[PDB]
Amino acid sequence: KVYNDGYDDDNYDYIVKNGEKWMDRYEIDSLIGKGSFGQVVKAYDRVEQEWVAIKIIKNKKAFLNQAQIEVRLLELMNKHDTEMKYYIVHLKRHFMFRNHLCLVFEMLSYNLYDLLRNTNFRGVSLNLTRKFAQQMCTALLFLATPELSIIHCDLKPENILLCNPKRSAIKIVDFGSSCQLGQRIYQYIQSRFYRSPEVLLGMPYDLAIDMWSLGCILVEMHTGEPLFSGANEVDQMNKIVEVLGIPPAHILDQAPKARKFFEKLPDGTWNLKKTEYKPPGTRKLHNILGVETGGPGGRRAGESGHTVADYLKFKDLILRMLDYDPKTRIQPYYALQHSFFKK
Ligand SMILES: CC(=O)Nc1nc2cc(O)ccc2s1
Repeated sequence: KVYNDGYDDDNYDYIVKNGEKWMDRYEIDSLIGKGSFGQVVKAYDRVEQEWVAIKIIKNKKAFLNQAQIEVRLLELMNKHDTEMKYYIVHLKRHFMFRNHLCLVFEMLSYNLYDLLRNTNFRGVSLNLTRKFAQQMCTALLFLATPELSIIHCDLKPENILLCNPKRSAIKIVDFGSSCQLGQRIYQYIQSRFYRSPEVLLGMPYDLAIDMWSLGCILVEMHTGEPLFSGANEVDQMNKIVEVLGIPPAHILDQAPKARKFFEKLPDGTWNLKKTEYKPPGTRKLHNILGVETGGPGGRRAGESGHTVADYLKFKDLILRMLDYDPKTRIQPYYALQHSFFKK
């Protein structure tokens, strides 16, 4: 057939042609990303004389209305004066072109998933991990701004991008999967490896779910492997319990999805209902991180800024980000005051 006068494919995406001239302004170079939303292209702005990333949304009502929500969250974000907003990807402008909504961003570099691939999944250093952590904590402090109160809701290595390949600066991308605070509309949220216990349990949730994901992300950036690599939801909770033990009963008594993972015994205590896992809380983060044995797999033995003390600081901060209780889970402001970041 012919879709959108031949500009679209049979899947509502714009057929990207390299070297195409848009509105006597944008020079399309090449595609750098893809997803259900549509496509992301690298291109040169002839007016501002700089490279830009252009997120071309699918020519369809559903994907259009989601991108419009993202536009309004990004435009609501750049109303604020603070310098913390530049840990979020900056939307420069947006427009309709051949029936696709196009969001124009600053051009960023590789994502943190690409970075882990570059290490052959052995992780980067604790020194670089700390700079990613301090920057993400500030990013989350900014999202916690009362007038924003934005839950990114899908934080993962893929959605954190380096500004530049020769620097440690990072920005968060993709606020099309946001679940902004308030009335609970969504329950199946967050990508599984980084999905919080309150989400797994079917419980109310808030901005604390992004801090959980960050805890997970940060350990992964130093080990090189995902911390809780569940193939399904049951396996995900089981991998969480391996490291952190059985979740507190006060939470499980309130959890609608309690019985998907756990069973309440005659004595009133909760247990794993069986379905190959280490016993509750015996896969220690102290040992996953290699606190006293020279880091993950001993690969950081003798590296500067990888002393036992440095590792205990990191461990502690991470354990505070993986508190089972979303109420006492460490908040952005206090995370930034942790001795892991203290000069
Ligand atoms: C799904 C999604 O929004 N992906 C995005 N990828 C990039 C890459 C950039 O360099 C700048 C902005 C964005 S947004």
